[PDB]
Amino acid sequence: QDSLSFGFPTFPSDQKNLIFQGDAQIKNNAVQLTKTDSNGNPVASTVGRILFSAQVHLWEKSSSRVANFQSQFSFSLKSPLSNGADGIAFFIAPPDTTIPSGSGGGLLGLFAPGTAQNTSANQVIAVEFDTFYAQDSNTWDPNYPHIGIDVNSIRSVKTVKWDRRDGQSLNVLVTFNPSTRNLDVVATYSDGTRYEVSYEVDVRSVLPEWVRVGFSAASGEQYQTHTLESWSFTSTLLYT
Amino acid sequence: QDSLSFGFPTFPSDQKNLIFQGDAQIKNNAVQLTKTDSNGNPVASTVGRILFSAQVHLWEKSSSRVANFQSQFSFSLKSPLSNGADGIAFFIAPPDTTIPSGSGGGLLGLFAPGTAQNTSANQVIAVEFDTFYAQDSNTWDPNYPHIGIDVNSIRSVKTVKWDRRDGQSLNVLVTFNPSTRNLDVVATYSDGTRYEVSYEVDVRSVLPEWVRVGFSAASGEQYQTHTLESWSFTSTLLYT
Ligand SMILES: CC(=O)N[C@H]1[C@H](O[C@H]2[C@@H](O)[C@H](O)[C@@H](CO)O[C@@H]2O)O[C@H](CO)[C@@H](O)[C@@H]1O
Ligand SMILES: CC(=O)N[C@H]1[C@H](O[C@H]2[C@@H](O)[C@H](O)[C@@H](CO)O[C@@H]2O)O[C@H](CO)[C@@H](O)[C@@H]1O
Ligand SMILES: [Ca+2]
Ligand SMILES: [Ca+2]
Ligand SMILES: [Mn+2]
Ligand SMILES: [Mn+2]
Repeated sequence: QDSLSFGFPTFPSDQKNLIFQGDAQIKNNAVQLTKTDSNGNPVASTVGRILFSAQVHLWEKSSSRVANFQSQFSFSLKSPLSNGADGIAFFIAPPDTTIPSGSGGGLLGLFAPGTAQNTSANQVIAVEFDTFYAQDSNTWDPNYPHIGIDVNSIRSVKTVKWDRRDGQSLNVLVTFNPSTRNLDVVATYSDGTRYEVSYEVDVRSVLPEWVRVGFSAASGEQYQTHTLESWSFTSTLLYT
Repeated sequence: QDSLSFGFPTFPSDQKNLIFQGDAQIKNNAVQLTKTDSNGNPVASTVGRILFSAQVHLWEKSSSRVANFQSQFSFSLKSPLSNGADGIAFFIAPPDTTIPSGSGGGLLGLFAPGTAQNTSANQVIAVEFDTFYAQDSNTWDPNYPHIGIDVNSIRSVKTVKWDRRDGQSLNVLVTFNPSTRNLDVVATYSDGTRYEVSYEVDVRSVLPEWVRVGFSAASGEQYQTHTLESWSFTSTLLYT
């Protein structure tokens, strides 16, 4: 299970409970979601994701319970370019999820090209930190960097303007309260600059009872590293 | 991960994070470790174990840390016989652990006959609730039902007298404090009767850095049900 929690203050190379997909790997005690060269610089055309191995019991039909969960994490982005891409996302998906074919670039390793905006063809809730929004390729994006809540589509149901700061860690808290059905996101830089975005969603009508949680990141023609530095998660089924 | 916790107030049929070995199965919201017939009556010659799927980081060589862990659980045993057998154990072992050939009966599904008392041939720490002690077959046991702490051998490094009570739940708390290296066990029945036993052990010299935790039970010629009713576990790496 009814409750599960785990904490990664850092990421040592000897991991046993993480599923690595695509180009994701541990380097310097952090997870590098997207590929880097020998010298450690970001490269184009790369997708990577990680999922915790134990499944999370998000809701239980037999008892009408739904989980209250909280995910706290920190990440930093670095790039030689003034317009690094494409972004990183915390996501919740069915357990057998895998990287969809062609999901690189602005699709963030989460959606397939042909169905990226079809809410009926996907099962995913994600919180994206999107740094690239050129309207010729990312047609669904507002025209500025942003944090968005994605419910079955790369076109966010709610966004807030955000500032990308090269090399600075962003601390994020994502919480879901089954009582109010509010998924709240609070992100802050060390100087106190804060961003907040929230959305009401009934997770029961979007995702199965059991899910896996993790992170995804991608770079298409433009690039930057997507470094996940720490991550804590706790979930508890509650009756509301 | 450095920290992991999970809680099973009950065990609904739909499980995803448990590894079932032998005859173990969920019935009536509890784990029946040993086989029961259609009526729910115990049968002879059965062994069953469950393990939590995620691996636990017990200690870390690179940082000299060792985990503080606590395992709380309740179980009940029932048998129409006057000498129900053989017992249930909470155990910690390497991740790839499987039921040893011939480990039924008094070996509790934990040891192989040929090496059951050879401390160099095993890697297991277990807390046993042993109800069968006939000196002619269970030659390593004291002559009364007992709680025992087993370190790489079925011959307990320590035992205390215990009373088997048919159909009554026993609540147990097992804790390990890495600073004192004490493994403490406290068990109570609902009328307040209490049993306590402690042992000092450096888990680093017995077990590998990553392990799995779970329960094992067996019945040989004599039998009884071994029903695990609830279980919560928490582990966190500490500087020591
Ligand atoms: C070379 C490459 O990886 N192309 C992927 C492409 O990337 C697009 C766009 O989506 C990105 O936002 C920008 C900046 O990195 O680069 C390209 O213009 O996205 C496709 C999905 O729409 C992927 O299938 C391609 O792999
Ligand atoms: C029939 C059977 O399962 N025999 C197992 C045997 O069981 C012994 C003893 O260990 C038990 O304590 C008692 C009470 O149940 O029954 C028999 O006397 O134990 C062997 C290991 O010592 C197993 O290999 C046998 O499978
Ligand atoms: Ca984008
Ligand atoms: Ca015995
Ligand atoms: Mn976007
Ligand atoms: Mn014994």
